Amino acid sequence: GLMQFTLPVRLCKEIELFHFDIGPFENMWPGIFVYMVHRSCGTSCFELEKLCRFIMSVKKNYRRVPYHNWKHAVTVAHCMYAILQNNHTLFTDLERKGLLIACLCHDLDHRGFSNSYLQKFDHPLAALYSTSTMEQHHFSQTVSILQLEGHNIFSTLSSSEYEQVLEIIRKAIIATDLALYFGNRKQLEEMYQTGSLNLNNQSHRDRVIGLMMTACDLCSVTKLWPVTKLTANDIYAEFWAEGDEMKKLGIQPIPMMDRDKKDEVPQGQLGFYNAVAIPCYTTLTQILPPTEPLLKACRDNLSQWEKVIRGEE
Ligand SMILES: CNC(=O)c1cc2[nH]c(-c3ccccc3)nc2cc1NC(=O)c1nc(C)ccc1C
Ligand SMILES: [Mg+2]
Ligand SMILES: [Zn+2]
Repeated sequence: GLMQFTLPVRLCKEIELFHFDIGPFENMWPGIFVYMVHRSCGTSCFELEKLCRFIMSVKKNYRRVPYHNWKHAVTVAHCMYAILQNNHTLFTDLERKGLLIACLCHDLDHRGFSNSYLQKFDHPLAALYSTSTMEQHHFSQTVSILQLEGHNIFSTLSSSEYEQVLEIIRKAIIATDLALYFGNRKQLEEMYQTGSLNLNNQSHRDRVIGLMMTACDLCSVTKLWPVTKLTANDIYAEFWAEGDEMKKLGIQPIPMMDRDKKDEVPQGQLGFYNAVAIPCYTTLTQILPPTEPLLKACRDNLSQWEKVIRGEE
């Protein structure tokens, strides 16, 4: 009850900023996450005996892959933390509880391969869930860990509060399927421009929570340049690995994943910032003005990639 977590001063200050990096010390990430729940939700939201055992179970069910790892789960969780703290009064008690757990769980038991690669491999998980394949799996694995003796961090919720929080988490994890992002942003775009966006419309909060999740999951591109650049290596190490496995199934992989076309990479970063990253945080900024620092950071980094091409690094 009376046991706060307390970070070193530099972390105590930087963590509140959007562009904070959670650092190379694995053992401090659970403290960081727990810190963010207490400040975001209340000291009282979850039993600490139980939260700690849910954290360490989730930590274990992320694999040792180059990008889609435990450091991603906490990084994404942190960016939602920043969004929630800068939009204090826009979100229910339940949404703040469910959304931080969603982000920590959003990529559970990821193997470093796209939904596309699962379908062309004929992995079983592709037979079991035709669309948003990894994403239905991640939610699945989330409800597993919630149901281990001693891991139900929600058991003090009422029947119907519990039913709402599991429904928030599911939509949130499904919304991380980038394939559904493009359609979701467009609807939110029209709704904000035609003035029809209504945050008490539940189907509308859903859409907005969808965009938030996309923005947190892409937040790699919203860090200072040297974090963005070094993360790109991790992202591309999975992509080229999947390309290698595409080639083993006798398919030429798309250039994004072909290690032979590293040269074309800076240009592929341009298309990505232009087609996905910039729009995402633009639309987010319009709906949630306090999230403008993400948009600014993303633009600074688009500008760093333009330099990489122009020979200037
Ligand atoms: C949907 N589209 C994308 O995700 C994309 C497409 C690309 N095409 C090329 C490319 C390369 C060499 C030659 C031609 C083309 N690089 C690409 C990188 C991409 N994404 C990320 O970097 C990326 N993806 C996530 C989910 C989080 C962060 C990042 C930073
Ligand atoms: Mg994912
Ligand atoms: Zn992710």
